Amino acid sequence: SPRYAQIPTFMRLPHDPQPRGYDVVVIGAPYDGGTSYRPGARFGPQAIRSESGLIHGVGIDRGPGTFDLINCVDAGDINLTPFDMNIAIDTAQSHLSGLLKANAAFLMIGGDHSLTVAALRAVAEQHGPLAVVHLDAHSDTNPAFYGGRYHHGTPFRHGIDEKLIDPAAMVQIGIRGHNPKPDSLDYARGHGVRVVTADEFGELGVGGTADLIREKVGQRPVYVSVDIDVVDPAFAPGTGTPAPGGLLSREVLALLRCVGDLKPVGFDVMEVSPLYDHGGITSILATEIGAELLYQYARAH
Amino acid sequence: SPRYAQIPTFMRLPHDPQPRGYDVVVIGAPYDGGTSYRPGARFGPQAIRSESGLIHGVGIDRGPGTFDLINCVDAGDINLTPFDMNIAIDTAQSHLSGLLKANAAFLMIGGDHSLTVAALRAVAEQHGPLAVVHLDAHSDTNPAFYGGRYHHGTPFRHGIDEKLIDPAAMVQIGIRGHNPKPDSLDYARGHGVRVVTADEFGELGVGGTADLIREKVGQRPVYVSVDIDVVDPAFAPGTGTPAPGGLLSREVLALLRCVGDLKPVGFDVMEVSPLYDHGGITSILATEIGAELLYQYARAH
Amino acid sequence: SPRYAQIPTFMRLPHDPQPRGYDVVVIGAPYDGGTSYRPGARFGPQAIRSESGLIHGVGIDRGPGTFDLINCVDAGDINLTPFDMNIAIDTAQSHLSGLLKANAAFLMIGGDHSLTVAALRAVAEQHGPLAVVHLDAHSDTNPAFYGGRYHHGTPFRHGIDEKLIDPAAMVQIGIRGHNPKPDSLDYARGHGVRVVTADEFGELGVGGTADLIREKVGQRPVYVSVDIDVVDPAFAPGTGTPAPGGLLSREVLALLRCVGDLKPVGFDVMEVSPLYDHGGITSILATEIGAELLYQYARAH
Amino acid sequence: SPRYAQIPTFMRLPHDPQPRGYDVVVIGAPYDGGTSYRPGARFGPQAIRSESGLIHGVGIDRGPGTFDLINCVDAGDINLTPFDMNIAIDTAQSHLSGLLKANAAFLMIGGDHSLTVAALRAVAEQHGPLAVVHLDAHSDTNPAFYGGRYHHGTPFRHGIDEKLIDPAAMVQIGIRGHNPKPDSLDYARGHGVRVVTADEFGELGVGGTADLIREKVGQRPVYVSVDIDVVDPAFAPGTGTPAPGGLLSREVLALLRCVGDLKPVGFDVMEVSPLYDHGGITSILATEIGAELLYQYARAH
Amino acid sequence: SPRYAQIPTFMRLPHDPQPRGYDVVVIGAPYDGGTSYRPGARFGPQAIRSESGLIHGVGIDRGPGTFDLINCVDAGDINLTPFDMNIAIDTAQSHLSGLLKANAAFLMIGGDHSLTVAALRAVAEQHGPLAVVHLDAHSDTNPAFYGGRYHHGTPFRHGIDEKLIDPAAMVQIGIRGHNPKPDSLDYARGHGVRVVTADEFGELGVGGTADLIREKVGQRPVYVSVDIDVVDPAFAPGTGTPAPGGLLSREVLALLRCVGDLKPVGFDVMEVSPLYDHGGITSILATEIGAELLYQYARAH
Amino acid sequence: SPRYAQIPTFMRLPHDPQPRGYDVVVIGAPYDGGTSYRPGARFGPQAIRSESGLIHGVGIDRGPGTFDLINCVDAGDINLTPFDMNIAIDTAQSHLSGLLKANAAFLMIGGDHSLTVAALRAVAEQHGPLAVVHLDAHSDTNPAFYGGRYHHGTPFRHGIDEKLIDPAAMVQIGIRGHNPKPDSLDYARGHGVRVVTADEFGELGVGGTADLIREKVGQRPVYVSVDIDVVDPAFAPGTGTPAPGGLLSREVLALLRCVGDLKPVGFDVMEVSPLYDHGGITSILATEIGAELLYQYARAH
Ligand SMILES: [Mn+2]
Ligand SMILES: [Mn+2]
Ligand SMILES: [Mn+2]
Ligand SMILES: [Mn+2]
Ligand SMILES: [Mn+2]
Ligand SMILES: [Mn+2]
Ligand SMILES: [Mn+2]
Ligand SMILES: [Mn+2]
Ligand SMILES: [Mn+2]
Ligand SMILES: [Mn+2]
Ligand SMILES: [Mn+2]
Ligand SMILES: [Mn+2]
Repeated sequence: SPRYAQIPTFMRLPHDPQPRGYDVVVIGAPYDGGTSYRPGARFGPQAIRSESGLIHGVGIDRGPGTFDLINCVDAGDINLTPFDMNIAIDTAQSHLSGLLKANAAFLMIGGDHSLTVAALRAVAEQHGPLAVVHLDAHSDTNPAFYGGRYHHGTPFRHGIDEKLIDPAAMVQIGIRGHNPKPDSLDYARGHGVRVVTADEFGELGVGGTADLIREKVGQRPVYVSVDIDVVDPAFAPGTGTPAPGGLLSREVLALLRCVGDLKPVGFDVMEVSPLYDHGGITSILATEIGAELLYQYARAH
Repeated sequence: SPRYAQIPTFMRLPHDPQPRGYDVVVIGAPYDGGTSYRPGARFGPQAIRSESGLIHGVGIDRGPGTFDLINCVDAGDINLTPFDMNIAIDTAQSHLSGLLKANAAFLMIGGDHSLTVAALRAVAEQHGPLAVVHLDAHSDTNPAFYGGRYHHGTPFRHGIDEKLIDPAAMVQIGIRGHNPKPDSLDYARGHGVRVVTADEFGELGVGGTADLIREKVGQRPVYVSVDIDVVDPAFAPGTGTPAPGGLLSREVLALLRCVGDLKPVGFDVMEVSPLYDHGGITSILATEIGAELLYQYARAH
Repeated sequence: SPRYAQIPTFMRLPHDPQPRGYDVVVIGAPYDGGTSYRPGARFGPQAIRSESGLIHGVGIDRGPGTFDLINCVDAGDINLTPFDMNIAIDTAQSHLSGLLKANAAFLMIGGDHSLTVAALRAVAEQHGPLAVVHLDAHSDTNPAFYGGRYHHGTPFRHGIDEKLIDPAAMVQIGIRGHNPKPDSLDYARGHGVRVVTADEFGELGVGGTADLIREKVGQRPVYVSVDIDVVDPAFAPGTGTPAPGGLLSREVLALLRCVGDLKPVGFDVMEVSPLYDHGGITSILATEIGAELLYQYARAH
Repeated sequence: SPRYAQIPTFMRLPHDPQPRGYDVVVIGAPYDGGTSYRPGARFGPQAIRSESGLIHGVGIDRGPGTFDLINCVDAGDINLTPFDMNIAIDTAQSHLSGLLKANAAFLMIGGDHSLTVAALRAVAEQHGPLAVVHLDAHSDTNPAFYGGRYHHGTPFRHGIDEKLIDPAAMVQIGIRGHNPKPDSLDYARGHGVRVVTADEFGELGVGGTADLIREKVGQRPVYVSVDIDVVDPAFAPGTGTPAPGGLLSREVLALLRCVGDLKPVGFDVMEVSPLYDHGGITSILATEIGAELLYQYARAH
Repeated sequence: SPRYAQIPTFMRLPHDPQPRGYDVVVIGAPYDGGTSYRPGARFGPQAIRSESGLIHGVGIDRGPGTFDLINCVDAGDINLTPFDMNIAIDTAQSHLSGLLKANAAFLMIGGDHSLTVAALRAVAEQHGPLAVVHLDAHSDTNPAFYGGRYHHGTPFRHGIDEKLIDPAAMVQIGIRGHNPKPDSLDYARGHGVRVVTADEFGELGVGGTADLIREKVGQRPVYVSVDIDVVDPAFAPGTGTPAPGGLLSREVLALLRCVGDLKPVGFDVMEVSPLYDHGGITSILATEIGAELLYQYARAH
Repeated sequence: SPRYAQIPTFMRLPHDPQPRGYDVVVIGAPYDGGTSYRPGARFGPQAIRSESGLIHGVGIDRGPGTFDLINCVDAGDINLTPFDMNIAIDTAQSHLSGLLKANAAFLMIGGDHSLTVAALRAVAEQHGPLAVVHLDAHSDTNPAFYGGRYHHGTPFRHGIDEKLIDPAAMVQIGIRGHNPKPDSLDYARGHGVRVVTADEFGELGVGGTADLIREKVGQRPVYVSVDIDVVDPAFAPGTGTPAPGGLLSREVLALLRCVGDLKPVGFDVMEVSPLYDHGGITSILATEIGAELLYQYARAH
């Protein structure tokens, strides 16, 4: 049976709009109301599902395969309105919380990074202050404002302010490019957030960074949020705010292997904007990233 | 609830892999093993479903809307192998026949036009020799050959040879471009098939051609097969064998309105090849064509 | 001096962010917060300006050329936020009103059609109830709702409700496809709006429709709003909600010639979404449409 | 044998870099040194050859097929430098003249329209003042200037000035858009050139225009020059200077049928710029146009 | 003479459909009947030839240039049917064997990787059991099946089973992603095939892997088969089954330098699918890879 | 205020066609008359400006931000004719010299690399023989010829011949691929130019190469010329002559940091050809490169 046949689900997992009893639920968040530049992330879930036919759960020289170790399912998407930022975030929180009431954790395949604040609220409600591993070209700890409380640059600002995240246990890797202001990282650092710029990542290497993550996160429940623009635009051209000089696909995938040494309670892959993608390579990468996280979840439990 | 949200089905119809009791079942045939030039029609069903979110059943100044008049469903796709032409055609016939055992008719959204021979066999088995309305830039009545019994240029040749079609009640509109040989249409015409070239269509007009169809088809059970390349490449660039100087989108959609004055027992929309499409306009058109046929089915019954 | 050289302005007109004393000001509205399906119209103004280098004011066998008859300028764009629908509409109204305080009229090159409610408010404030010529594939007279008061399907609903438009003097041409509900046009018609579907347009022809417009509009001050999706997706693939079976580019351009026989007090060209465009043909067409309106403005005065 | 197999030649004709004894030689002119806006026409010959696999010489209900009536061949390309306008034009003239020394006529598949002056010089040298049928969205009778003697807007200006063309026997169809100056057509008309704008073409129709051509050309040796941008950008997006509101593909192809009633001594299809093409539909159309001209040549002799 | 001028051949080499006496013949295999996901590799030969204009034989600081050291030619393509897998493979074998009867070796630029079994049969027939250097993201040693004996995942399975390859002298580099089953590599390894995953390649480095190849291949006649998907999708997006986290272009090109220390008797570059390519960079890379192999052939002899 | 709003200028800097008193003026050179293969670089300035909205002057953990340290402005473009190579180069020289008469230095965002000879003449006229840091995949020190005195392969040949450059103080990094002749680098090396091939760059590393630059350039006034094709086609597909196996985006950006330790008197970023770009990633990279140079200029002064 061809992998491009049949209605597309993430990695061809079974479909269940009202999942109950699974370890990890894959949930789509087709929304880009938080994008400040290029929109289009609302089609991310659809594109990612479409290309995921090429990725299975069986790695290489790994065990029996992710899906034989844990029970996963594709719960469809959250009905997020494209007309009201505040309403969409609340709907997201509500939906994500609902999932956690009957399932261990979820993997959000979405639109812009702003939606992560909803995930953090839902996950923190069930585990308490969370440790965070954030892969992004941008810090996403910028101030909100009137008529723009949830732009995709505020997710982790809210997380820290709302005590959803324990800054002393948060590490963001890949920061590069330009800050909106010269003292934009003072906030995150002042709160104890460990910032690893793309430059330092190059000095530390994958192993070095992996050790740093393990040391800063420990065994606290951790949320892994991945902004697709963390990798260089060459590997992920389909995104809203590309930033030249990013990580290689293999570097990111290799790094994520350390997640298996932690206690992940949730993750997401955001900012995929299909329209700007070339040959669907961004969606395919996004899929591979999701697959690696799902497998690491299994290894960790 | 946004139309781009949730797993995509044709026109967002309910999904049921084993449909029973419906008037018309939408079935995908993701296969391009019959394409002689550009492949890719295997992704047609997926692309068409994806863009169909923009098309509803409620026309304009029409009745209550197609889906309140008849019961339709998206039965997913036929598992067609991309490795063996003969096996795929048989699988298609078997699957399509299965659908007719518990449902009135089907609408095949597929890959290349070769698959239509399987539909004709399935439909003819339940209604006897069929009347045919074929929209295509090519006659598709060419000879088969060893190692290529079912290339997309043979569907209606088999239909006539196998007595699945009553040539005296077959009309193909839109023929233009180039025949493989100077006497290529002698076969169809010798059998009594009415050929209306794109040129003559221009002289007859939509109404004139509609009258011709009604007169040649009468009230016999009719199968309506539409090759997307019937319209000019400008309106449908996403197809395997484009042919300049074709019909306008509106001309084809207007023409299909006459189907409501007949007794349709099945139809298909083939040759959509997404990779060559621009802005998804081909898939969107293909969707609109399917919607018009579904509505005409309702009007006819 | 090459037309692709120098910072791009609409039709290479002079730039003046705070214009005063001109006949017609070209103003960009880079916003798509009202789009219900495909976003991207926020880049419309930029793309349209970019490709406008190919279009001059000198027609063919026309007079001395549009720009020697009237004084026009490119006023840049309105700073429209992508984070709040209500705030963007108010900012648009305010900015457009500002322009009318020192200039005769404006030509809004924008994002989604929802922004037209802001233009109608600004224009109506200076001329009173307006006559309207609306070219669109959709009526855009649908009900608003909580958390979505200004989706691009509500502009003319608000116009009528707010008494900004005199329905008895409004004509919309090109309607086709699907209404959200079977009784969706009852509203517009009940108010006396003349609806000319793409089908009727075909029967009436350009001349017939032009006479109808002149008769229904008279000499009342008229606002001409053009949704790029009025033309078939083949001619304008770069738009948010394509609708197959639309008008030909030449048909729309020819029709707009009748504007010179009226008293235009404003116009706009909306819904151009560059990302879905092919070869920039949509932006080029949008430019030509704007040029024709500017010229007709001159002819009318 | 698949049509996409083997090194590509125009319509899969035999290849012969030094042809002798043929009726019509297909020659490529990969050059865009004359383009004033979008470059890229230098790849036109290559793209056109590539897609020509879909077009044969056997029409529909026509005779035995073009290639059984006349002997044609693909002579490869003229080595045209992209660094010097004047040198390229001379090289073109020299090469084209060489072809005519041993073959009846040629079909130039090229780059920008400026190259036609070289063809006119070569053909006029063997037949004397020529009658001309020019299909273009622009008159191409603009003044040359220092450092730009051969921009693609000067071909027919030179033709008339150099007495290569008999203006009283020249007809250009499709003119639309914008003239560089309000009295830009005075030159052509003053010389007796019959200008049929896209607008008038609509009034005259294909038949009416065909009669006009026959009447104005008579039996004088005629050169048929076709600028691909004569058709609307929707049908030919792959060109340097698109002009909205153009002819339909079928209109142009139908019109060219009248060439068979004349005495054609040469023709060309110019301005195809592949990079801006969508789905290769422009190259495919260009191919079909060349095929129709080749067939009409045969019919005329 | 511009490199984009004249009918395109691989690296602008002379053309000869029936070559005799050359060292290396470049032969195209326009076929994708073995692709299991995205088709399109049938256009690989054409696209690769088209872009090869940018690559010459003269390296940098290398000797006199590849083409002055050995005699190469472009033999056109093998007429491979797109309708029957088994017939195409036999035709390929027959054609490739024919070439070896009068020429030293060949470089197959093709479609999907399944075609390599035909090359292995032809080469093994003249040299006996072969040593193999296989660059691919997938092992291609999967089981065949009824109605799919030659899908692109079976080439090296057949090679070993048919004794065309000496597994103890086979090395495949770049394996990554997902195996169809958790014990999928047991077969290759059980036969003594050295598998170097993309991960291990990173540890070994180019030099380390080069030493490993030299040691495992020795001086036995070796066939070098390169699947374009061995490099990360960012460098080669135009392929049927992309696999994130692949090698860098420079890594692969640098690695291939070790071929000059072996005794190459044949090579191929497969899976290039132009439709999914961006800016032709995949075809350009494929060309550069072919050039490096040709040069290494010369160095080795 | 959205960054995609308002007429686009490089990095949203103020616009001033006749700048006076600034430290660095950003000037566009929309010209590709020197391209030998793919044209299109004439749209480079426009595309780069368009995407530059994403890049600010405020780096990360850097000082107050580039634009608070120095005064920069976007001077628009040089009116370069696309019809005459020699005239365009002279116009460029004249315009660039004019800028230097009232501003410290300029950053040329242009078309093909041939234009750099004009910049070198203008800069050398005010500083004397210049030291040069050239990043390119090609040496660009090839011989000129009649009818092609300024093809993009001659810039640095002229620079040395005309004594505008002090070869003993010139370093070009990234050379790879193919030389037109086996002894093509003898010229540059014979003059004392330090050539660092992409291969050697890999051995030296960023730091090693940075030291080499500092040592070979010293404190002499230096011109930094960057050909976008220096990075692998994966990172910069939008260019005229791609060369596989190039540098990573981060490698080039990191390397340019050493410019701050020198005395830069001018720089340029050339060969960006938008049409071949994917997701605008080439233009975005080009922007980032320009930003880094501007910042390093500030650091150096
Ligand atoms: Mn983010
Ligand atoms: Mn980010
Ligand atoms: Mn067909
Ligand atoms: Mn067809
Ligand atoms: Mn609208
Ligand atoms: Mn609309
Ligand atoms: Mn022309
Ligand atoms: Mn023209
Ligand atoms: Mn393979
Ligand atoms: Mn592979
Ligand atoms: Mn260069
Ligand atoms: Mn270069």
